[PDB]
Amino acid sequence: PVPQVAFSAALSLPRSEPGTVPFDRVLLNDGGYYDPETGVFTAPLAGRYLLSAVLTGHRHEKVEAVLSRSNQGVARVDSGGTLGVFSLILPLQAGDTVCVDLVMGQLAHSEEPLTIFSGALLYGDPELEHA
Amino acid sequence: PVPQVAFSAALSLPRSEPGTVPFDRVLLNDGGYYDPETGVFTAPLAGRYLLSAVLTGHRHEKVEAVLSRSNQGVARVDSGGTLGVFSLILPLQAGDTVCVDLVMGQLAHSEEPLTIFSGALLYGDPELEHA
Amino acid sequence: PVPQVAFSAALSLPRSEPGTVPFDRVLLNDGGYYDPETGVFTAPLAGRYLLSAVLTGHRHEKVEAVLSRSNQGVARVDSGGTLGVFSLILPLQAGDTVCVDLVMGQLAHSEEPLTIFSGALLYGDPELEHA
Repeated sequence: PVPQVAFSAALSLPRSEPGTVPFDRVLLNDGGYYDPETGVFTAPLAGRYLLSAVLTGHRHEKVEAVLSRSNQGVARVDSGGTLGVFSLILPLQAGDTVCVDLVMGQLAHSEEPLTIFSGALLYGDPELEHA
Repeated sequence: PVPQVAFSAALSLPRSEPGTVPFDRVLLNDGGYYDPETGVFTAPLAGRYLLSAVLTGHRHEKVEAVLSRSNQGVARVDSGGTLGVFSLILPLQAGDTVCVDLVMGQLAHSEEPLTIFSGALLYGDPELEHA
Repeated sequence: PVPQVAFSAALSLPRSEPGTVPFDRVLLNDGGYYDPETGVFTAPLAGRYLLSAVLTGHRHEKVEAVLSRSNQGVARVDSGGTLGVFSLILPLQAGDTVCVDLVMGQLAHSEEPLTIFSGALLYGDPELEHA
């Protein structure tokens, strides 16, 4: 079968938000899949996909680690402003769920950054079962 | 049909140029397609291609926006040293033409940077017509 | 035929190492292929692949240049902390070998960085012989 899925959201809101940031630029994103507000990504994709996150500079400090499914830790979108760090590929399980942790010190300053999350299907695995 | 096209030019000229910068490294680029001097890209590709631009840091200021076809604005190779910004995907029309605007303030300094422009065919769309 | 190869190693070693750095996170890498300790990449792949190296900032200086096969020089993983620089494509020969040169000054500082080396097979060439 061919699942033909792509997803890509962009953010360009005008000024100061009342809270957590949504997305208004559906650039291609037929099913929705990953809710980017809570970051709860259900991939049914089950092939090799091409992933690209946009990292906000924030030289002011604070450690950002996007938790990865099956192991915890495993910062794949890693920024230091059993466990491995990877950028290009994607050991993601079918139906499993990634979650962003943004809590690494409480003596911080208030700031709201802007984030772009693209992610397009490259290869859907075609059965690949032998006996 | 299979159009089997790739294009990728590179720049490694020795020193100070008399004007606008050409390309001597045809890395793979059978037809030529995009003239990178005037930046006039005719894509007959008409499927999904994988685009990667190389962004020169230039912290000194000046806003750089590569104009996109069909809408104007639409900075896809965006650097802030109807309208959306995208990096991974490519809504490009068949036969349409992209152009680089490099004019955002006239009280600037003279500098000549070096730029690498790759772009390879991933998927040619195979008819995809039903009735 | 279907060559079905992917390769990607990751590094998350705990602290201060006695020399050149190996890899403990085989994330997907069935044959192994490229030993990144000695940097001796044997591609039998013979196809167009998408390779991406992670560049350590190192603002302190020192010229980094990864030698490319068939020409010498030709820095493909280029960082300025007949010869061309390319990021996306790969004019690489079957069975030939790329090597990192890390020697551009002797009056420097001692440092150890951590490096992640991904590289995934996009297209295996399917004969493409006519007469």
